[PDB]
Amino acid sequence: KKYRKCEKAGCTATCPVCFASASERCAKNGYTSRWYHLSCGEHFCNECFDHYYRSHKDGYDKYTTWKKIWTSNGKTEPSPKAFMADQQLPYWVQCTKPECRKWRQLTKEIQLTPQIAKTYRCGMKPNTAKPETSDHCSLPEDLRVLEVSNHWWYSMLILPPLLKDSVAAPLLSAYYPDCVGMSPSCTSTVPGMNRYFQPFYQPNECGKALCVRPDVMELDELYEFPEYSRDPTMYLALRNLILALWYTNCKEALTPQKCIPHIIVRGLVRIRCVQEVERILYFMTRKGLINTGVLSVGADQYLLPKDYHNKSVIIIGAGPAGLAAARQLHNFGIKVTVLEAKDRIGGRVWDDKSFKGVTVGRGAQIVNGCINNPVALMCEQLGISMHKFGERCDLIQEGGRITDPTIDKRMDFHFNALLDVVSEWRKDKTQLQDVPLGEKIEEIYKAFIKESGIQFSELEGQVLQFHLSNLEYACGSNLHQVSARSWDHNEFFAQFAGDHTLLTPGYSVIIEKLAEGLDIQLKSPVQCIDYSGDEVQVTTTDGTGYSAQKVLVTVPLALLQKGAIQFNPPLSEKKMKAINSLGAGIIEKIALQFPYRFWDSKVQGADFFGHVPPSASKRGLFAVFYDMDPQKKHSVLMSVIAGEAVASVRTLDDKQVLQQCMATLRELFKEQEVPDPTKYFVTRWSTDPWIQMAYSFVKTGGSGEAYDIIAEDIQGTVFFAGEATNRHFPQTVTGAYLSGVREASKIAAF
Ligand SMILES: Cc1cc2nc3c(=O)[nH]c(=O)nc-3n(C[C@H](O)[C@H](O)[C@H](O)COP(=O)(O)OP(=O)(O)OC[C@H]3O[C@@H](n4cnc5c(N)ncnc54)[C@H](O)[C@@H]3O)c2cc1C
Ligand SMILES: [K+]
Ligand SMILES: [Zn+2]
Ligand SMILES: [Zn+2]
Ligand SMILES: [Zn+2]
Repeated sequence: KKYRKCEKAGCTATCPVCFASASERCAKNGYTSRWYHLSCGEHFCNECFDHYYRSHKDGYDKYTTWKKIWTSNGKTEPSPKAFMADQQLPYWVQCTKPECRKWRQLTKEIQLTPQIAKTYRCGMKPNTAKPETSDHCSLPEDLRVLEVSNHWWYSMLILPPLLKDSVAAPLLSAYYPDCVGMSPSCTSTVPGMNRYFQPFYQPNECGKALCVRPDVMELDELYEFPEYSRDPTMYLALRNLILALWYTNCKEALTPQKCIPHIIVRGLVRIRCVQEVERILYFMTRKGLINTGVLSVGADQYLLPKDYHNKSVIIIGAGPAGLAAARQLHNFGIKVTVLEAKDRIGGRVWDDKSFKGVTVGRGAQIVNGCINNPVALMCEQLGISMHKFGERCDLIQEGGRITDPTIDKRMDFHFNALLDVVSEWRKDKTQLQDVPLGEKIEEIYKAFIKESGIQFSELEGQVLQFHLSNLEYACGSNLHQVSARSWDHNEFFAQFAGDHTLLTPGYSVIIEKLAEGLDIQLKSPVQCIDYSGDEVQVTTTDGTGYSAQKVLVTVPLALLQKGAIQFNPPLSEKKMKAINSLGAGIIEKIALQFPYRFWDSKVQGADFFGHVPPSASKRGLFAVFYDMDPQKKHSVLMSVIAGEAVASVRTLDDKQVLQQCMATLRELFKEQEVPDPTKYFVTRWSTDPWIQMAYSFVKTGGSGEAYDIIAEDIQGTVFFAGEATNRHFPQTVTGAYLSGVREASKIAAF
């Protein structure tokens, strides 16, 4: 007949009141025949089914329009409840006066906007003006506000919230808005964003590194937010909003105050959204998914809430991983000091700046696959432009002849065919049955020649050696030390999509910015790490002590292998096994300046040219030459020494290497004259005491798991980062960077 209590058992509202006033005969406080429940604080009367029935007035027309729009654009059931929550419920804003921040209800006729939300204060009516007395900020908040903070409140919310006008929507066209936390009432009848930022997978998309499914929660997120196990849509909307905001301005720290005006949804529920967005924000900051890169955070205010646990970290080694970890922890507000052995930062990033017109890396200078790459993000932050490698790369023979591209492509096809047979071969072989990749390739080759009856020319044979020498460059070893089973172990995980680029200005630009304003001690080689006390005791070569609650080790694989730091307690037999299972690959580089760009008429502006080895024994000797000025004005070539070639250049001094390179170029350019170079460097990484390598690879008998094992923290106090520590992205500045962010994440939690 008529009731004064809600329809739902155990509902906490003693006196339901109708939030709509659609009906001529709306039961304001009194008895409807049925009180429909939206949430604990939100109810409407059976008369305000002015909307539902065909016979009833300025309801049915509005409702039916919404209903058609709802049905086609989204996949949620249309109902009067859904209508009320999408179309009718009042909005709630917080006061923007910083000292106040109180939640207030708006009168039904108001549509919330980011303009309103940025500027609202306790008092003001349908017009923006600050009131006069600032006394409205003293009034207590409507009692329903406090309830929304309890977890039982979300239990009693009959429909999940759907966000309006999410900055994330342009990026999410392929999805049903409601599947992704946004309102099917899409009125939006993205440019400017960096082409390299593609945060979201398009539906049913295969592995592309660092993409998030916008419609599914990852297990990491579930552990932290167990309440979204059944219905993740509220969580997903907020994370997606966060990602979209961060990538639309990655130059500034993303804060809750920045996020809130972009959260538009009617009802008391907006209060749970604004509370959750802050919790999600801190989670994603700690994980390094947001508020990261070369982001400098100012004096007083840091990226995570003040904790008072007095936690401190010593970080060993100031390369990319050390610096990534150091920067993150610092930004968090954790005390960090960095001990570095060398008289400079950067480790395997080292950029020569003395060549007029260019920066040439002694170490890293390329970015393989920019899409979602943090290196791309940091470039955007620093406003620097990378150069994308063109496809053209002619293979010049000794004598001057240019190898027809059809040979090139064919021998590459054959080389790959060989590698495919290896991946079939390995299918069932255990670790203990592994075989050098070099051995296996030859075997398969020798068989392939024997079965087919194919005869290759001398030149084809030589080009096949060129392609083999690239694999060796990639590994940093002659293939005879590389595992057939797990050489490309990491290619099972999603890899970095998009452009391969020359980081023209240098990785040093990113490195120096990461370091800026941190406590870095140079000329401080660590000799001993003692973690048996309440504090970690870190002792330097010349005897200086440093102490901290936690320590992070980022020293190169070559140096864990040699055990140059003494750990007490020792590292576990398991860990040593892992460490010794990986190889410390090596390449060297040479740079040459010339008085003019002698190669221009022959090379015609391509980023690089290749050098066909005259035999198997000369395989990695200046295999490739690089034009270090994509603007084609300055005169600097760069070349690499890989594989067996490294070993042969070991008895030669810098001048003798230079003479060998010159002789090599003059063969490649026989038909013409090549000038003497005027400035050069030859790189000696393998003998650089505190580095002794270029990048890790997996040796015969080894497993991609060794990276995971090296990364495992010890008693939650000794942590490991570094290139040889990142199973997904093994060799790169990128993987190094990400490993340092990974360990900071671990540390910041406890
Ligand atoms: C010639 C060359 C070319 C390369 N090409 C590329 C490329 O094009 N693109 C790419 O992404 N990567 C490239 N790499 C690999 C990349 O440089 C590294 O993988 C990356 O720098 C990872 O380094 P890291 O973070 O482990 O720290 P690192 O750079 O390896 O070094 C960490 C620091 O540890 C310090 N240290 C060691 N022992 C101690 C100790 N006991 N106490 C204190 N400090 C210590 C070292 O001095 C060093 O400063 C190249 C490397 C080389 C050498
Ligand atoms: K009516
Ligand atoms: Zn009513
Ligand atoms: Zn109720
Ligand atoms: Zn106020």
